[PDB]
Amino acid sequence: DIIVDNQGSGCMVDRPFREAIDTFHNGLRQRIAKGEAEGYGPAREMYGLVYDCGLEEEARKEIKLPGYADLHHRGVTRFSGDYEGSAISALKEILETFSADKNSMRQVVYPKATRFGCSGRLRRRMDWVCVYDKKPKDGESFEGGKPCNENKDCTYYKGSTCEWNLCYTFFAA
Ligand SMILES: [Mn+2]
Repeated sequence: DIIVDNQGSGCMVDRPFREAIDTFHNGLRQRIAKGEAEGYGPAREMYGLVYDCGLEEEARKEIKLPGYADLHHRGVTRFSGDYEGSAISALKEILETFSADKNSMRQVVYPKATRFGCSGRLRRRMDWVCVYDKKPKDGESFEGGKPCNENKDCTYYKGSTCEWNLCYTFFAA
């Protein structure tokens, strides 16, 4: 499992933060695909989230002007936290707390989301938002299919490569 990156330098957030949030996201999703994340239910077809610098740039607009991402029909998650130590360990913790927010986790874990980007700002407090390309609906079921081993096991989107039992597409347009 490693970060899969799409496009350029709307990626302003430093590697270790970016990789911490990405590994948290795709780490969970991978366990849920394998049906082995406690509390999340039966194995299923899961797309990995491609880290998208464009979507990180939208996340940054979203912090600057709340409501922005919804205008573009995006999923959004938010996580914050006061802290005092290293900004990097604070974030590690904030995510753990964030993982106990059942509403937020619905977006994090949505099998038909295929890309995301997050941005954060320091005020000592940190605020992060993530933008996702597909937002689940309330009551929408997440179960279905099976965890990919070969590319053919990916049904949701057309041009998908299976890797680490996660399906990846770069064209879910
Ligand atoms: Mn392969």
